[PDB]
Amino acid sequence: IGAAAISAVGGIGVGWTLREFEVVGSDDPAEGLTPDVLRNQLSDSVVKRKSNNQSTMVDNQNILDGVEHTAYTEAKIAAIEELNAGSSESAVLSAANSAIDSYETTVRTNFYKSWNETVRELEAMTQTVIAHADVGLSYITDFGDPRFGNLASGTSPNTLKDTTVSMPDGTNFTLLTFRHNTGWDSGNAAYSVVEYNPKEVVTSTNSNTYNTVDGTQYMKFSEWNAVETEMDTVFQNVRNGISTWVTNVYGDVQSGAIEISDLVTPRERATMMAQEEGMSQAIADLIALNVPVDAEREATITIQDTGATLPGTFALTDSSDGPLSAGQTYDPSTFSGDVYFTADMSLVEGPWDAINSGVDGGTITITSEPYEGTAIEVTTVESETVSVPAADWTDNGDGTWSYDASGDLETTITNVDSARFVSTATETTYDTLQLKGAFTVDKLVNKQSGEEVSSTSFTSSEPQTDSNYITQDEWDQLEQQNKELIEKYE
Repeated sequence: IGAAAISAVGGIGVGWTLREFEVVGSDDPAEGLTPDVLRNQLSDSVVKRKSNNQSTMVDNQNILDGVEHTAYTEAKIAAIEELNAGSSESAVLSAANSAIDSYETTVRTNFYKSWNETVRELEAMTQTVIAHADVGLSYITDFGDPRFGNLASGTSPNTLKDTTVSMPDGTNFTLLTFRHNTGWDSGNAAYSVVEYNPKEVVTSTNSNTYNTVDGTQYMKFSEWNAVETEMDTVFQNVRNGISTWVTNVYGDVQSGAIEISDLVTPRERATMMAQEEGMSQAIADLIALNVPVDAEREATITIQDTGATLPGTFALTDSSDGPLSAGQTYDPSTFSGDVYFTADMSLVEGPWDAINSGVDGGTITITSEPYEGTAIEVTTVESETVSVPAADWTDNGDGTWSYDASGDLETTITNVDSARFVSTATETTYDTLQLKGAFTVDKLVNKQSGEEVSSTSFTSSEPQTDSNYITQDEWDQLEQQNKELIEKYE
């Protein structure tokens, strides 16, 4: 339940399941700061971190079956090479599991790296509050009972404990276990201590396994552990599945029957699209994870509550979420899987009806919060227009925002005729959103004929199982179906 400010979770965020992913760093506030400003900057950092974690690790749960697909592709190729060489069953499984080892290490390391950064940032934010001393710890570290009365001066209530994780490739990774203690002795009614990480909750006494900063709940164990337990399931299924696969394939599949030595895997295809521009990375990644996508059509969508309209291509994690027909309204909260929408964000536009009629001494007033990355284009009754980007709207704290257009308008005492919001993007900027709120499909444009079609048709390659990809045709179709999907977005 994110914002763009379209009901959807924006800036996805899925390459961490296919490549080494670099974490987003912390923002350090200035020494000479006001408590009101420090509190706003800390709240903004928490919102940004939560939004980043949602769009990457936390909210892409239904694409983890694609990780299983990627892991099967990679392990089976490694096994086929060994089978063709007339190797022992142990050597065949060794090559397949070494492929899973390296793939799991990358996915797990990326996931734990982003937790470590979240948890390191909180400690950096805590240290700032301790140093500024005009802001209380209860503002930045609230885990249920934020009473820091018995905590020593210059001491953090947090402890980042080093926890060794045994990576499948034989290496060790340092996962940071977050411990928080308000400072009271065991025996006091106020005693509050929490200790957890994405893997487990060590202790929770008069505590929440999530932090609350300016009404925002983040570092949720339930959210982080959900991805952790799903990751465990996926790599257990691949290893058990590849064992069953090799046991049933060893000896009967002739050495030389399948030749995949020069195969370009959907994973390899998407990683080459990262170093060479040509399409947005997330839809290339969603294709590599074998998520059903609609490449042939172009949907003009309109968000019910917002009023924003957008042209773009769909993606469903579950194709059984039925066809998305034009003229119909859909609520993604009812759906079995997730809806992804890839659109050119420079084309975001909609009507802004939450505006006061009067333009008094050049001042324009709006009755709703302006959306980030958009400008409200206000047209007066004298047929003059002023473009006001969200950052220029001054908050009155009355539930109203105002802007002084005395320097922009010729007639400063007038009335608003109409107002609309449009994107502030200078160029075509592609983005992949996970639609969370109700949307209506206005029209479906079939490329490159421009025809108006009634419904959508999603496509994906054959899902990998513990018994398939035995024939060369299954493998030939995998490379062919994938390379023509990438071509359709180029």
